[PDB]
Amino acid sequence: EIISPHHYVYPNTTTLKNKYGIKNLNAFLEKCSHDTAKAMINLREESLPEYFDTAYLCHIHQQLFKNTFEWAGYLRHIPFTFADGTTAAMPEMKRTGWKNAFAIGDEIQEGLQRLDQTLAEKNNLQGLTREEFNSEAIELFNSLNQLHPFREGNGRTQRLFFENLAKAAGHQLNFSLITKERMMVASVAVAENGDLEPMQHLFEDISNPEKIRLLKEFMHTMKNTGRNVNDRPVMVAKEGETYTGTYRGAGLEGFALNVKGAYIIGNIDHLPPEQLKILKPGDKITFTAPK
Ligand SMILES: [Cl-]
Ligand code: NI
Ligand code: NI
Repeated sequence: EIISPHHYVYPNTTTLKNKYGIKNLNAFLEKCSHDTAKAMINLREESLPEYFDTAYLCHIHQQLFKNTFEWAGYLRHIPFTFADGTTAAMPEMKRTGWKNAFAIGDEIQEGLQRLDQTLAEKNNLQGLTREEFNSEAIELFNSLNQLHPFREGNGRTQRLFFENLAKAAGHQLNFSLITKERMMVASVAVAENGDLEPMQHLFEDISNPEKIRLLKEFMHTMKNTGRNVNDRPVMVAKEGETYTGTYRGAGLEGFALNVKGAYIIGNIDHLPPEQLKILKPGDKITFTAPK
């Protein structure tokens, strides 16, 4: 048809039409990644907006991808005509039938106008406790996660939207301290089970100052190591729960385990003083976080 999802990509490829003219997928992805890293640096320095609505969501997307996509500010249900003449739109997404689905067509607008509406009626979640803010914020995050408003680049723009929302609301949400892996698990959990717990967990680690400092310290130890932890899920141990794995060492404020490819961080004071002594890197340890 005249308006098609296939018009987003270069013919006989899967690599999105972009301002660099790069048809090769890996060449494009590197350039997109390099340029959008630069845009983040500047977006973080701009003043927080007076209103948190979809217009602001779009501004973040527009500013991140202004040098990459001609449709930088654009929601995916709106027909977009490129400089090349072809018109693109993707109201479907399409998963396999057995997977959970994203929004289709007019639902995008409905769902986005709904977010706009609740952030207006609740004054950007502004006069709230952490518990209240988080509880309301998770609902909106998940709602926006299933709307999948842009053809691409949802993750970054969504994380910045919510980090800035938190800050304006008198609270914190350091998504910087969350790997691409953890987000995915937490997202998939909501989409399939309706299980909020991994996201509740995620938001808690990222907002509770006592858990921020623990993660901050651990993420520092990854700097200049030559590694990438972004494939690996990192967490602070849930209260009450019991983890068992191999000891990756201690710091001033906290320590780290390895549990089936995942890094669980704990407060150093929650260790029995006497274990802390004779614990060399590699030791198998079981650890139950306290109340
Ligand atoms: Cl993204
Ligand atoms: Ni066509
Ligand atoms: Ni450059």
